[PDB]
Amino acid sequence: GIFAFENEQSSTVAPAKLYKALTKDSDEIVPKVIEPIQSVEIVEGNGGPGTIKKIIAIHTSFVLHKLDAIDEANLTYNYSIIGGEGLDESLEKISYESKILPGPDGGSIGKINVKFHTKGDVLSETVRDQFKGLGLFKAIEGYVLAHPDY
Repeated sequence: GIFAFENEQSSTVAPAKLYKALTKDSDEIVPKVIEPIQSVEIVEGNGGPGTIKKIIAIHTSFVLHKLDAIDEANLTYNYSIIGGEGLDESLEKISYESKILPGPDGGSIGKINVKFHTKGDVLSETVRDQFKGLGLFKAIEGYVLAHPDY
């Protein structure tokens, strides 16, 4: 099954600035804002679509991310959680399709479409009770909010 949800968050951060933090600068920001994460390592690829990242955290553990698509001109980026810690056993992957829109007063709107790829025909209550859709956006956006000059 594929169960899709739409999440939205307004931000005061300028669109291109927010998008940069979420894409080009994510690997640097993530280990700061989520303390147990030590590093984000590119294990396959050149940073564009198709690129695989290993997120290493400390017990040492890892999570795998795949960059599925990116379109800087349209402030869109798509990535998936494809293995490792924090991926429910009922799930093949979690995919995120995000777009940063202009908002009023030079702000932004984050449009986040989260897709749960389930092994079965049901999205469990445990998964539904998830912040899986907005968590990482929220942590990065809050970092740039507080630290525009990072």
